[PDB]
Amino acid sequence: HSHPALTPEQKKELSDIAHRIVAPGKGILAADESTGSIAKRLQSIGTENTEENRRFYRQLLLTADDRVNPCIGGVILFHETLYQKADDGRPFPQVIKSKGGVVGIKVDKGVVPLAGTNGETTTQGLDGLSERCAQYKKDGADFAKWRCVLKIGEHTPSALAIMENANVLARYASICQQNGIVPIVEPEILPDGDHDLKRCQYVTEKVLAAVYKALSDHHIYLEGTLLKPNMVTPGHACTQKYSHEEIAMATVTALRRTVPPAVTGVTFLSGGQSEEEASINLNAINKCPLLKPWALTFSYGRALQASALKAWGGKKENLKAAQEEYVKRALANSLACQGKYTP
Amino acid sequence: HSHPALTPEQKKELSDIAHRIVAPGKGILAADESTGSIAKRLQSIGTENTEENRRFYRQLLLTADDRVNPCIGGVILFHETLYQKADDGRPFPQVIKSKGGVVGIKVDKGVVPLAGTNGETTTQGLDGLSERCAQYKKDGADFAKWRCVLKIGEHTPSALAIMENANVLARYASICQQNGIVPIVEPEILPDGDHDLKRCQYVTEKVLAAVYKALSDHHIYLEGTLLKPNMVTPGHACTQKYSHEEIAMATVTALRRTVPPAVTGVTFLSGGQSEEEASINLNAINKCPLLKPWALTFSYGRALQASALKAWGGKKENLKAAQEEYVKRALANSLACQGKYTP
Amino acid sequence: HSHPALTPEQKKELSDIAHRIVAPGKGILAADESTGSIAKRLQSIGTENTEENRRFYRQLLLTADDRVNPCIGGVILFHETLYQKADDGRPFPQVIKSKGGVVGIKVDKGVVPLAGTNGETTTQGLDGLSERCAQYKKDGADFAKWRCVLKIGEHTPSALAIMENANVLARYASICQQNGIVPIVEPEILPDGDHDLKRCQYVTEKVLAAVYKALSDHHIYLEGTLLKPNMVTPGHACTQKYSHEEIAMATVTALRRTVPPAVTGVTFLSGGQSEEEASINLNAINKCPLLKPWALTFSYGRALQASALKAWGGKKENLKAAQEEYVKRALANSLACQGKYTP
Amino acid sequence: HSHPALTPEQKKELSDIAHRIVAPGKGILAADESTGSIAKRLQSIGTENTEENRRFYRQLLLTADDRVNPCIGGVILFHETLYQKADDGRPFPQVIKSKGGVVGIKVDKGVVPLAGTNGETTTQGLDGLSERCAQYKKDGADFAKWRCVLKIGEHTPSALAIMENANVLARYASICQQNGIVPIVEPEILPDGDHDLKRCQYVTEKVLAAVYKALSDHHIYLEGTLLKPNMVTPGHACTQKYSHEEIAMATVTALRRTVPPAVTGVTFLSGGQSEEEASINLNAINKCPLLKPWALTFSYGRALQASALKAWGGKKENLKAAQEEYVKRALANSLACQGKYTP
Repeated sequence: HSHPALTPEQKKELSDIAHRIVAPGKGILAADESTGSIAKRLQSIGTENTEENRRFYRQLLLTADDRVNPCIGGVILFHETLYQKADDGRPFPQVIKSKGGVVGIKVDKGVVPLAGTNGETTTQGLDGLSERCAQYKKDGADFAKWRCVLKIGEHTPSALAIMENANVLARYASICQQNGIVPIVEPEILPDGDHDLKRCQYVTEKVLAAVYKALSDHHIYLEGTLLKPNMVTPGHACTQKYSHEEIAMATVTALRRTVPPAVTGVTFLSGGQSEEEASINLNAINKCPLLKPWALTFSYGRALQASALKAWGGKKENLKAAQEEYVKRALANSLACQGKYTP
Repeated sequence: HSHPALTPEQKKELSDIAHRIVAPGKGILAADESTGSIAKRLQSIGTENTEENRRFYRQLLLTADDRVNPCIGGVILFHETLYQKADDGRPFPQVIKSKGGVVGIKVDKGVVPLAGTNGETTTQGLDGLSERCAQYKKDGADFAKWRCVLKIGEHTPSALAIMENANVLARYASICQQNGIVPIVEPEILPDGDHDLKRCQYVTEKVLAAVYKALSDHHIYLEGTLLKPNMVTPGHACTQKYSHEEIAMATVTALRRTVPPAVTGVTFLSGGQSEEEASINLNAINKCPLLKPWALTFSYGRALQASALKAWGGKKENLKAAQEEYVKRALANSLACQGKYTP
Repeated sequence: HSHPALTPEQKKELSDIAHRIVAPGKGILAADESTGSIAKRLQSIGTENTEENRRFYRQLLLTADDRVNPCIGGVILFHETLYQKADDGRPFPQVIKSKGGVVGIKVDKGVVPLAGTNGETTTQGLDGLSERCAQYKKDGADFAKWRCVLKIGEHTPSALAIMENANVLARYASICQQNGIVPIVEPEILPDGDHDLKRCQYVTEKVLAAVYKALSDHHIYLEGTLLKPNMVTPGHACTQKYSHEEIAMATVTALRRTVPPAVTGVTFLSGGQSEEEASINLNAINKCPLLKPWALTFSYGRALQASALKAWGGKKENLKAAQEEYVKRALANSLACQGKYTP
Repeated sequence: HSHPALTPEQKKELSDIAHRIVAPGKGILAADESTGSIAKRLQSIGTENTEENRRFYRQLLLTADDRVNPCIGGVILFHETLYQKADDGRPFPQVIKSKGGVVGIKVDKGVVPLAGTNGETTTQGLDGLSERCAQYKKDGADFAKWRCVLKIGEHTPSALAIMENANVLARYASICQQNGIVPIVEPEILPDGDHDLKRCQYVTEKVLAAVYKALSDHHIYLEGTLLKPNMVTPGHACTQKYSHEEIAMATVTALRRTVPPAVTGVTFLSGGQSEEEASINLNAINKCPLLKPWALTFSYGRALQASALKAWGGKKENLKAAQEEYVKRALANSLACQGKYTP
């Protein structure tokens, strides 16, 4: 019958955390990058990838002034970032809490290939995820991120890939909710190929419907979850051009057809679009005439940090400059989150 | 890939019809009853079941005065009622349109047992449903009704029953949308047994999640559909008592966890509760603090017609009395639909 | 829990019927053809399609001499053929039983389009199928036929098409088994297009796995069922040529990977191949080195009747000639069924 | 479309390994007990659980004389056992190969609870399973074991538990097949509770059908897989008694209704029955009149080692006695595998 996956107290705590993450005007700073993922980001500047370099970069992102506080509602950290400290000895999770944000952790262990598929992948990281999530909860991490990657090809995403990603996302969400951590469901769809806005919307609708069916099957408390979907955008190789209004219409329509309103909020990912483009698209999404029952916030890695890194240059002389770039980009993204971004 | 099940014109027409059915302050009069279904209602008075008696009763329901126009946004008719005429010779569908309502038709052919299940049933009626729906469209019917019946037992509803009912509802919706008729999805759950509010909410969430996953799988245009679910209520044999606020909380919570906002509106069925109880529950649902992205209207068979039938008594002398009874009940249900019903 | 869909007596009767249909050396004569389906067959000669012409053709097929008896274990009849009589006043079902065969009936009501799919179709015929199957059981029909049509395209068959066809086949099987009639599951895959043997095998494996999962979900007694799949063959437009040994290998491999051994037998359909080609393919399948746990028989409409119809010419003078043609073709197909066909 | 999960060489190697494991007269010795799992076994004697004690016990199991060679076709080792050596310095995998057996490894990382279920669990171990399976392949392990635990309760196994266990088994099988390792699919159903033989058969059929549907969905090469299901037996608390012939009938019937013949063989697990009971049940299963298309062998942990461990007593003086006990038990189980076990 009905065996409560979560007690009312656990549901209340998860709802409180999720609503704090996507509180009005607040979004998510996705600062979770592995050693190799941030290696490409640091190599574009010319600065070598070291433990101290990573720590200083994340301190620069996290030690922003008071103007970032009402704009960043949560920060996703990598495993090693959760246990680093700021210059004053203050731990990074405590630095995030002191700014009013919610500490997050990337709990997925990357993608692995799916046999019999056209290069399609499923995400791993469920092994010992209960113990890991409990430890992260004791270490200040109140929500988790699990990046499930799907792409659009002539025969992709397949039924197997969508089902696998939805099932693994639901299992991750169940484990996180059992451990008191809000799971951010990310059925990210790669904007790779010549597929247009219509096919991206169709694929996003199918993927999100399967994801939420899997979440229902796993007894996931949707009020204690957040969604991190790809913006419904044409592929990078698509010749046809779409305005930000059309992209917003497609994204909001795809969300309204699949996502139940119980979801606390939808925190979009940039997904390979520029900082200004991501902010404008988020603003258009929040300005969409269609009624949007969720908090449509941002969870941006590149769209909040590309200019910050470029201004930083890897040297301490531009600490304040990179901080200012990141801060004003967070201001713009918060304005887009409230629908009041006018570039 | 993405093969459009409906052209943008068909989607626009379905959305227009669905929004007209559940326009603010308007609900649905479920006047659909087979010969045997209305036989029990007519036998409760002592009036014999004839073609003329059925015609006069449905004329009484349909030819109400002007105050019932802004309260009834749609009327579900039986097959024979769609082809009957009022006393002035004006056909019943045209009677409905002349009052601003939307003509509906019961297209399901009843429930049939599912083998290997504990008395569970699936609904038939898909044979020639395309031709039937096209004919109904030419005859004025703009939306269709398909009653899928589920119950709650110690091992019920099973995976087979939920899956089969969701699949048949999705097929019915696909056929209706292809024929230009708005499908009202009714995954009705019987309030039979001693199950409490919590288990009814759990079963409703599971059934609705499966139903909307099936609708997604069948490429159903959810903006051109309406939902007719059971109010989340304890079973008739349940000893524990629940307030109307608790029932509204459970119902709205179950809807928000499974129903996507793209659904034009949710038209509740009475499901064996009294007229006053149904109206109070609808009012409490529309007064629920949780944000409700859909038009929460009524689709009441007995909750709109029981008092009218008793007042009528089967004789022509109480025509005006039964008209006034039905009209005031529809006014109350419309007030509940807007959340302004104060008995 | 486990609610028996069938009593042990029902299971015993279904197993007895199914084993009688596919008894060693015996196959199925698929004489089931609607008025329009047989219209093209009769128009290839120039003979007008009348009730008497259809009756005489089916009598010619059914009134064969004693040499057809050990080769035809079952005959599928159309609805009107089940209620026609031979020249001597003997009803056609009784004519079939007098020859040791098992009377079958086409219970599906044709295919209907699936919305949102690339020309994919699902089969209807479930409305009142319980009453129809009971009546057929009283009229001598001991097994039923349900043709589900799938094709192979660049994006076809889709998940929706495979799932819906499997579900409708499982519902048909449940109804037939409840009514004491052995359901012949036919997830026929069209050999249309340029797809090769490998892709036909892949699609057949996927379709059959989904079909048998649906049969399990519907509590279908597989020992009281038969399978009527397409031979795994390259498409009609495929340029690459495959030997009969390769086709047999692919077909037997696809059956062994999906079909559980509980299935009484697999009765292949010709599916657009010539009579000699179908017989040679069946012989090669029964000569396949891989162990085959089921009775691999034939269920041929065109491959058993093409030459008989051509020799008949629509006139009574060639009655004996067409009878001999059909009889020798049945002998060849029985030899292929036992693996002893040497043309 | 059809993307080959495995090349024909990979399929040939997997089929060769699987057929070597379940070659006629040969079964599987399951020595895949973790430190805590074998702790209870060693505490039944009073011998402390040490690295040396575990090594000597597994050497005693593995270094048996020549007469045990044609009875054990494969040995499943724990992770630490795969890297231990015999007394003569010969590694345990090489000891297994020298006896004609196939080295196996337990790759699952135990069961974890499923939220919202009645104490139901899912199995973890997919993280880095590709690299682990590749390393095991380089270390001599040619097949892998993944124990998925299911139980029978008043509402258990649920749809979520069956679906998730089948999906994780399919993912494990895909990874193992990609790494050249034959996956032994074990959807073990606990014989706990008062459920009878009929309900165990029903649950086993449902679980196996879901498992093989998941294997089909994940493009698993079933010829390169083996099945390790529970013998269909009544629960431990069941009052009704069933004969060995009845248990064999139920088990073979459940296997024939769900397991496709492409599976190389079915290696039963003891599942809490005595050694003699397991051998008699295996003999009755292989003596079942129903045609069995697979090699019905044994994969016994307790049924092959319980009396051998008891005779060992934890001291070196009973090395020969315990080896003789294990050898004669393996001879009995091989005789049961060929159906020639007469106690």
